[PDB]
Amino acid sequence: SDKAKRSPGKKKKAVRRSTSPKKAARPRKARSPAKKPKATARKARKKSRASPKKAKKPKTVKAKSRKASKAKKVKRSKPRAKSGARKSPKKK
DNA sequence: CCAAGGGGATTACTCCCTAGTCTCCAGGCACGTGTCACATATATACATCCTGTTCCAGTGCCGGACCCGAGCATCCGGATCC
Repeated sequence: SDKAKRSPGKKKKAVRRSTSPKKAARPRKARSPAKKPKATARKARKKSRASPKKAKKPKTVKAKSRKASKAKKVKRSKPRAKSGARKSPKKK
């Protein structure tokens, strides 16, 4: 009895906690794209058509533009997910 | 080969008798050094005084060992691109 949920279960394809990606897919459904079960960052709502080597530098620019308080909140928040990632698998 | 006694001899202290020479034998002199004298100088037993360093405390500091945590890198977990 370390964790009774184990809903992903891995096998080569899963979703991280199935909730934060769901929390990101909710704006997908609410806004114009209304995508099938795929979930990503915010900038895709502005431009659904994106590509790697190009859809990441604006995130770094935004991080530079924002403040140290926001950066610290970012470092602090998801450590909850760091703690929770060991519950269901129970190990590595 | 020496100790005792055989006779025979010049010396050297000893008598005789005089006399002139260092030495006892005492009333007086003004000296010589062994003792005396007040303190010296000499060697010794106490009380532990007071100083300034030089004999030491408290903590008037915080030196090493072991487990964590900051941000930029690469693996991996995830968007979705032909």
